[PDB]
Amino acid sequence: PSLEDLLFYTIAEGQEKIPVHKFITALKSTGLRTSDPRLKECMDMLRLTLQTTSDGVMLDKDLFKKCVQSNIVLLTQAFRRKFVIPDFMSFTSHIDELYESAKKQSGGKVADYFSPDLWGVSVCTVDGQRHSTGDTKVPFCLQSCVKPLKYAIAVNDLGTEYVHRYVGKEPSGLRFNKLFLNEDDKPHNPMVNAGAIVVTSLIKQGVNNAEKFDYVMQFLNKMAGNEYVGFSNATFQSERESGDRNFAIGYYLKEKKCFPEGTDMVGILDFYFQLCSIEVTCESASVMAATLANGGFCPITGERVLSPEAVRNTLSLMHSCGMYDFSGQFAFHVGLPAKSGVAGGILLVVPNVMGMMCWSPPLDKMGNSVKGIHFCHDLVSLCNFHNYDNLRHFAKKLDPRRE
Amino acid sequence: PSLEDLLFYTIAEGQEKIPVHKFITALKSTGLRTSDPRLKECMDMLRLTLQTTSDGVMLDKDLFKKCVQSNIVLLTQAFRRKFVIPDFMSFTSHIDELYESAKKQSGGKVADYIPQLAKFSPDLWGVSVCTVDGQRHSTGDTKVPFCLQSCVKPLKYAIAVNDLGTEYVHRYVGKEPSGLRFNKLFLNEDDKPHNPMVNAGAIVVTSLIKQGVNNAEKFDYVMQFLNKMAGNEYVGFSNATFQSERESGDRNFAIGYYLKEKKCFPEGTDMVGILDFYFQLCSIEVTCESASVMAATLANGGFCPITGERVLSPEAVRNTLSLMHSCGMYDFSGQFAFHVGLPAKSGVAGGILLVVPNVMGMMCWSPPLDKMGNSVKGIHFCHDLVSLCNFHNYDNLRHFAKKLDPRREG
Amino acid sequence: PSLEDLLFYTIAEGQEKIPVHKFITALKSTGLRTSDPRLKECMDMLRLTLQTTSDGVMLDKDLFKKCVQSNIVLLTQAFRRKFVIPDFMSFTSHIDELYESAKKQSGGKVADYIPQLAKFSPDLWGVSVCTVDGQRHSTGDTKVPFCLQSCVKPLKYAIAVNDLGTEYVHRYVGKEPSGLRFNKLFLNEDDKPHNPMVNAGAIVVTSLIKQGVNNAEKFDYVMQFLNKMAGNEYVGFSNATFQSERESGDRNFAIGYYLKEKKCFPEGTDMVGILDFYFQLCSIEVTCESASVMAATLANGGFCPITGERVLSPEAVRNTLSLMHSCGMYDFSGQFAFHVGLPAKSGVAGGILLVVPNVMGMMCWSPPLDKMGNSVKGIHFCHDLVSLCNFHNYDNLRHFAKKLDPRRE
Amino acid sequence: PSLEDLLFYTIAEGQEKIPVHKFITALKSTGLRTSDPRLKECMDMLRLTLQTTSDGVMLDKDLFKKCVQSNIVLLTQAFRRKFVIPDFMSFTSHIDELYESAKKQSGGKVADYIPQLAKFSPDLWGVSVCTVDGQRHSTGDTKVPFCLQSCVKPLKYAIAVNDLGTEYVHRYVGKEPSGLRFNKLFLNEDDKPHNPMVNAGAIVVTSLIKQGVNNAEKFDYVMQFLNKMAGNEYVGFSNATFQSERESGDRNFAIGYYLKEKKCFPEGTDMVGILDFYFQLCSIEVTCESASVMAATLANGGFCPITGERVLSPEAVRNTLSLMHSCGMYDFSGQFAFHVGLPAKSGVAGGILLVVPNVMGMMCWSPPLDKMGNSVKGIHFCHDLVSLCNFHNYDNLRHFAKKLDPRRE
Ligand SMILES: O=C(Cc1cccnc1)Nc1nnc(NC2CCN(c3nnc(NC(=O)Cc4cccnc4)s3)CC2)s1
Ligand SMILES: O=C(Cc1cccnc1)Nc1nnc(NC2CCN(c3nnc(NC(=O)Cc4cccnc4)s3)CC2)s1
Repeated sequence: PSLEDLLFYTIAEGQEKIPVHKFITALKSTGLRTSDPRLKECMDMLRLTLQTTSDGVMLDKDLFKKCVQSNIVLLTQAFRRKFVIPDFMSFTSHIDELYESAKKQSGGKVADYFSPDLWGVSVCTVDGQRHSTGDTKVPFCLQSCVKPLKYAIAVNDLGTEYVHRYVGKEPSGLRFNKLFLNEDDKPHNPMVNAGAIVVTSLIKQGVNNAEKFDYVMQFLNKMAGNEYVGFSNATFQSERESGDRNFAIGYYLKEKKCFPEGTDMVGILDFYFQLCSIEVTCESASVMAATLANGGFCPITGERVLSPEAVRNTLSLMHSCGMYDFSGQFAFHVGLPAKSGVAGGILLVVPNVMGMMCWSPPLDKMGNSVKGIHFCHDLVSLCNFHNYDNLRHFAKKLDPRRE
Repeated sequence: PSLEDLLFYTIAEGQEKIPVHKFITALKSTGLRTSDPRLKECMDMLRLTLQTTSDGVMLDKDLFKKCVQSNIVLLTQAFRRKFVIPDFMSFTSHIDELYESAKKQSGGKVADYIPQLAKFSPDLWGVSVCTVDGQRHSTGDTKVPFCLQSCVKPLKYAIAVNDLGTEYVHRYVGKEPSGLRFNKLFLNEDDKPHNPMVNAGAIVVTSLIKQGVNNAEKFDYVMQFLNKMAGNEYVGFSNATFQSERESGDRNFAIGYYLKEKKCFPEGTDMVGILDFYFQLCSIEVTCESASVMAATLANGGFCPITGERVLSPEAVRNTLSLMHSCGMYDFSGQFAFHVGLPAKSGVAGGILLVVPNVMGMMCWSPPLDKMGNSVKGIHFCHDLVSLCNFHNYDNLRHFAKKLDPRREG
Repeated sequence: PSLEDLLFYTIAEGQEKIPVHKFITALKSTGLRTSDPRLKECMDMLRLTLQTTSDGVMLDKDLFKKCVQSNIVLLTQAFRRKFVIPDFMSFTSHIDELYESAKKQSGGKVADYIPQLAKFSPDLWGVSVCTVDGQRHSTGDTKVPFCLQSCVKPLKYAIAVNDLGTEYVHRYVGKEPSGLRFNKLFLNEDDKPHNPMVNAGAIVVTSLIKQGVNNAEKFDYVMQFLNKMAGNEYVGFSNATFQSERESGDRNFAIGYYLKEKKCFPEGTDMVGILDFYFQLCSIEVTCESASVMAATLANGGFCPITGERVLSPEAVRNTLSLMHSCGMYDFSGQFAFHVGLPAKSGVAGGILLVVPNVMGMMCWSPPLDKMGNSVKGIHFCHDLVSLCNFHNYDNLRHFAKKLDPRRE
Repeated sequence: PSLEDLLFYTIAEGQEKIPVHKFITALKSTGLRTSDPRLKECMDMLRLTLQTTSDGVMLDKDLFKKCVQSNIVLLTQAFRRKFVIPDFMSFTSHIDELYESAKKQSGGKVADYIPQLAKFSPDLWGVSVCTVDGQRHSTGDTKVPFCLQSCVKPLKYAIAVNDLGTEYVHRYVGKEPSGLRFNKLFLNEDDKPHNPMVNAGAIVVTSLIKQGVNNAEKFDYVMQFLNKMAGNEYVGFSNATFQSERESGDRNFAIGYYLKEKKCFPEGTDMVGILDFYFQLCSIEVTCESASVMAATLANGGFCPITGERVLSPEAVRNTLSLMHSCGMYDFSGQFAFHVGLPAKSGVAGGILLVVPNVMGMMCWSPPLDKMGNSVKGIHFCHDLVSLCNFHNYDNLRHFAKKLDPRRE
C-alpha cells in the first residue's frame, strides 16, 4: 500500500487521472481553505505544475502523489472525514440559518463614546474548517474581547498563582457591579476593567510600553494564524479622552497597592487603552477563538501558542465572568465561554469543536451585541454544545460531531 | 453470522470451552459487578445451568449462546472495551492512590449542631465511582449510611424542573451565585432566592414538587424518584436526624417566614409544612455507593447507568449540572469552579456529590468539614483528581499536557 | 407681704372682690387647664365655696387666699408670665394656622394590612401641645383613640434604659442609623440590631423589660409606666389591632427567628412569647392629648409636666431623644434630622410623637401615610413649625433671622 | 444715674477712686481679654491717660467715665455677670482638670503618611475656649500652628451655603451619614456624595465656592472668610503640607475622576484644579486659640463673638452644625452623636473643632489618632466634658441629675 495513492483513488473515482479543479472543490468541501498554512507545500506544488503546461490539467498517480506527499497526513484525515465536524458542509448551512434569523433582530444602541446594520459570524474549528457569513471581513476593535487574550498571555508567561496574587477568579455578585476590589483588595476577575487593568500591568515588566505592545501583537498574531490584527489610533485617542472611569480605577488601585512594585500606573493605563483599540475581523478573531477551543494550539498552523494552563483558566473565567451583568444568565442558558466588547463583538469558544466570533454593533442595555446574543442562544438551542449537555442523550438537539 | 458468533469465540481462546470463573473474572475486570441489573437474565441462566449440569463446568459456544443471548449487546461492547473508561483496572488503581492520599488530611471539624452528625466518626472516608456504562469501584467506608443534607438540593431541583419545566421553576428561584457577600441575603433583587443550591432556594424548590398533595405522598414521590436515580440501591431515611433538624432549624424558620411575607411561594402554600417536608428531604439516607449511582445518572444525560431507565429529562440534568458548577460548594464555589471545574454538591454530613459529565458520577464522604462547610478529604480528593485527569470542564480532550485521559488507552 | 395676697391684687383690678369666672378665664389663658392635677386642691376649694351660697359669687382676699394657697407657687409663675411660653394665646393661634395649612394636604394612603387601621377615616387630623409647664392646646380630632404602633418604641426603650441603664441595654441593640439601604438588614456587624427604633431592635428591647415575670404582668408594668408618662390621661388597648397584627406579622416572625439563631436575646428568653408582647405593645391606644403629655415628659427631662412626678431617669430621656433624632422616621430620618431637627417618632396609624426639648411635647395624627410610612399632614406640620420658630435643634437662641421664638416676650 | 456710675459703684468697693490694675483684674476675671476688639476704645484711653497722668494712679469718677463710655454696654453685661457663663473662673478650673485628666491618656498614632505630620510631638495637647460672649481660656499647647485638614469641611460647607443657599448646595451633596460599612462608597443612590463631611462630598463643595474665578482669588475669598470667622486671630497656610498632600492624594484623585465621570460637578468645572484647591484648603493653618473663635462663631448663630460681625447666615450655621452632629467624626460619628451629642469635626493633624451651641466654641488638639482617625485626647476630653456638664444636645436644661450647668450659679 501507499497512502498518497489510495487517496488518489478516493478522488480519482476509477477514472485514470484527476483534474485539479475537482481536487480543490473536494478540498474546499471538507471546509479547509486552499490558503490554509498547513497546506502551503501542497498548494506550492500545484501552482508549480500549472506553469508546466495549461492544457487541462489532470494529474497522474505520481503527480498528484508528489503534489500531496508532504501534506497527505492532514489531507487524508480531511478526506476520510476524520475532522471534528465530518459533515461540515451541512453544518455551515445551519450556521447560515442561525445567522440569518438573528439578522432580523434590529433593536439595540450602537456605542457612541458606525453602521448599525453590520453583522457577521465566522467559524474556525479545531481542525481548521472555516466558514463565514455576513460582514466577516470588516475590521473592528476588540475592546473588552481582549481581556481573555491578555489574561491568557499573562498566565502563559507568569503562571496562575502569580497572576492571581493580583486579580481574583470569581464573579462579583449582581450588585457588586460597582466595587473595584473584592475583600482581599484584588479585583474580582480579569474580565472586568479593574482586573483587566491589573492584568495589563503584569505583561512584560521591565521593558517600555512600545515593546510591550509589540509582544502582545506578536502573541495575537500567533493566536490568529497570522491573519488580520491591526490598530485603530482613532479609538485609542477617543478612549484616552473619555476614560475618566479607568482613570478613577487606576488611582484606586495605586493607593491600595494592587500593582506589582515598580509600576507606572498612568502609563499602564495608556497601554490598557492601546490593547482595547487593537483591530480584528470576524475571521481573524475566530481563529483566536479556535485557538482557545483547541487547548492552546492554533488550528490553521499547528503551533503551540498558549499553555494548557492558560487556556483552561481563560475558558473558566469567560464562563463565569464574560458577558457583564448577563454572565449568570448567559452561563445558565448558553453554557459557552464567551467574551463581549462594546464595538459589538462576541468571542465565542465551543471547547474541543470550534472557535467563533460574531459582530454586530447595536448593544442591549447590559452592553452585549443584540444579534450576537440572539445567535448564541439559537446555536445552543440547536446543538449539544452547551457545557453540560450530555453527548449521548440530548433529546432534539443536533450533534455536528457525528455522521 | 451473528454476534455470539464471535463474543464466545473472542475469549474462548481457541479452545471450545470457557470455564465459568474465567468468564466472571473477565467480566468483573471490565468493572461491571455481577449483580448489575442489566445482567440479571444472563446471571440467572448461569446459576441455573450450574444446576442443570454440574460436571465441568465449562461452557460450549452453543451453551454460552443461551446464557448471554438476551444480554449480548452490553456484553460485547463490555468485552470489546467500548466502555467510557476502557482500562478500568488502571483507573481504579489511581482512585485508590487519591483516596489514600486524602486519607492523610487530618483537619476539619465534624458537624455538631445536631447530635446525629456528631455520632459519625471523623475517621470514616469513602469514595465510590459509577461511570455512565455501569462500571463501579469503591474504597473506604463506602456502605455506611449518612444523610444527604444539602446534597439533596440538586436532586430535588432536578425533580422540579423535570415535572414543571425550567421556566416555571425559575419564576421562583434564580440561576446565579450570590456574590461573596450577598451570601447572607435570602433574596436577590427580583425578590427570588439566588439559586436552588442555597437554603432559601432549596426551600422554595421544595415548595414546587407535588403541589395539592399532603407531605406523606410528596415524600414518597421524591423517594421513588431517588430510588430510580440510584438504580434501586440504598435510599433510606433517618428520623433521628429529622427530629433534631426540626428543632435546631431557626435559620430555616427565619427563611420560611421572610419568604412568606415576600410572597415567594406558589399560591396555596402551607409554609410551615413546607419547612417540615424540607427538613425530611435533608434527612434522606444514602451510602457512597448508592449516591454514586445517583451522581452517575446526572453524568449520563438523565439515564441511570445500572438499569438503562430514563429518570430525568436532559433539560433537568443540564440545569442541575449548570447550577452545581456555580453555586454548589457554599462560599468555596468560585474557587472550586475555577480549580476543579466539576459539578459538585456538598452537605454537612460530609458528602460531596461529584459529577464528571459523560464519564462518571462519584460520591465522597468524610464528616470533618473545613471552615466553609465542605468535607476536607473530599475537597482534597477533588483537587487531586483533576490535577491528574483531564476531567476539568475546560481541559482540552486533545492537548492536556501531563494529565491522564482514562477515556483513552493509547 | 404674702404670696396669696399680692396675686389677688394682680387679678383683682383694684376691685375689692374677684368673680370666680373672671379668675378661671384668667387662668385658662395661662394655658393651664382647670383639670390640671397640680391644681386640684384649688379647684376643690372652689367647688366647696360655690355651695356656701350661690348668690354672688365673688371672693374676699381671705376667700381667694385659701382657695389658692396650696397651689400658689404654680399659679404665681403662671400669672407672672414665667411659663416656658409666656404669650400662650398667640402661640396657639399660630399652631391653629399650622394645623389649617396642613389640612389642605390631601395625599397619602391609609394602611390596609390590618382591617383595623384601614377602618380609620382619611380626614381625621389632630395636633396637641403640652408644654413642660403644663400649658395645653389642641386643634382637630384630638380625643379620638388610635394605636401607637411604632411610636411606642421610644417609650419602651426609655422604660428599658430607666430600669437597666444604658450599658446593659446596648449590649443588645445599637445606637446608630443603619444607612439608607442597610434598612433591610436585621443586624449590624456586631450582631446587634441597629437601634431601638427599627423592628428588630424594638423586638429586642421588648425582651429586656421585666425578665423573669410572665407576659401579663409585663404588660401591666408598661401600662403603669405609660400611665405616669401621660399624667394618667387616656391610655387604652385595641385587641382588634393586636390579633390582626399577630396573624399578619410574618416579617416580625422572620425577625424573631433570625435573632434567636444569632443568640440576640438575653438568656432564658421565650422568643415566640416576646413577639406576642411586642404585638401587644404596638396595639396600645392613646389620643393626641394623652400622647402629647408623654411627649412633654420627654421634653421635660423625665418629669411629667402636669403632675410633677419623676417618671424616667435623665439618662433614659437623653438616649431616647438622641435615637428619635437619628432613627425615628424610617427612611426619612436623615432628611427629617436635617430639615426639622426635632426628635420625633412616627407610627403606621398616622401618629408622630414629637418633642421640642425644654419647651413642649406634641402628638399629631392623621392616618394617610406618604411613601415612606409617615403621616403626610404630620410631616407637613412639623416642617412648617420649624420653618416658623427657632425650635430646630441647631437654631441659635440669639440670632435666628425671621423665625419666631415663643419663649420670649 | 447712668451705666458708667453704676459700673463705678461695683468696681469702687467703697473707695472714692479705682486703681487701674484693680479694674483690669476685675475685667480679666470675667474672662474677657484686654485685647478683645470690642474693648479697644476703652483700652486706648486707659493707656492714654496713664501717660496724661502719672499721678497715682487711680481713676476719678469722670476719668473712669470717659474711658469706658464707648464700650460701656459690653462692660456692664460683663460686670453684671450677664455673660453666658457667669462664673467663668470656676468653669475654667474645671476645664483645667478635664485637660489634665486627658493628658494621662497615652495612646494613639501620630499621622505619619506625610512627613509634615510626623514632626508633631505626640505630647502636644491644647484646648481653647471661646464662649459666645467672647470669654476665653486656654490650657496646654494652644499657640502652636497646625493645619485644619478635615476640620475645614464644615467651614467651607458653611461658606458655600451662605453664598448659595441650602437647596443649590444640596443639588450636589447629600444630608446623611453613609452607614458604617458604606465607609467606602463615594456616592449615595442619587449619584450625590453622602454628605459634606466625607472626602468626596467635601471635594464637591469645593466645586461650588466662587465658580468662574481662578484658584488664587478662590483661595483668597475663603481666607477672608476664615479671618472674619476667627475675629482676625491666626489663620495661615502650610505650603509644606500642601505639596505633600498633592503628592499622596491618589484616593482624592480616584474620587475626583469618579465624580467627573458621573457629572457630580457643575458645568464648566476643572476637576484636577478643584483637587488642587481642595488640597490647599486642607493645609490652612490655625492654632487652638484661633480655631476656637471660629467654632464660637458657629456657636453664635453666625456672629463672631470677639468682633460682633455677622459672618455666616443663620441657615449656613444650622446646616453645618446639623451635619457635624451626624457625620463629623468619621466612623465614630454615631457613637459620638449618641454619647457626646455635640457638633464636632476632626482632622488628621489631631484637631477637633467642637461647638456647644448657644454657649461656646472649642478646639482641642493632640496629634495622636485612634484607629478611626480621631485624636485620642480629644475624644476623651469630649466625653469627660459632657459627663460633667449638661451640654449634650438632648440634656434637659432644667432636670440634669448631678451634672454641672455653667450657665447658672
Ligand atoms: O450580615 C449582617 C451584618 C453585616 C453588615 C454589613 C456587612 N457584613 C455583615 N447583617 C445582616 N442582617 N440581616 C441579615 N440577614 C438578613 C435576611 C433578611 N434581609 C434580607 N435578605 N435578603 C434580602 N434581599 C434584599 O435586600 C433584596 C435586595 C433589594 C435591593 C438590592 N439588593 C437586594 S433583604 C436582610 C438580610 S445579614
Ligand atoms: O454604587 C454606588 C451608588 C449606589 C449605592 C447603593 C446602591 N446602589 C448604588 N455607590 C458607589 N460609590 N462608589 C462606588 N465606586 C467604588 C466603590 C467604592 N470603592 C470601592 N471599590 N471596591 C470596594 N470594595 C471594598 O471595600 C472591599 C470590600 C470590603 C468589605 C466588603 N466588601 C468589599 S470599595 C471605590 C469606588 S459605587
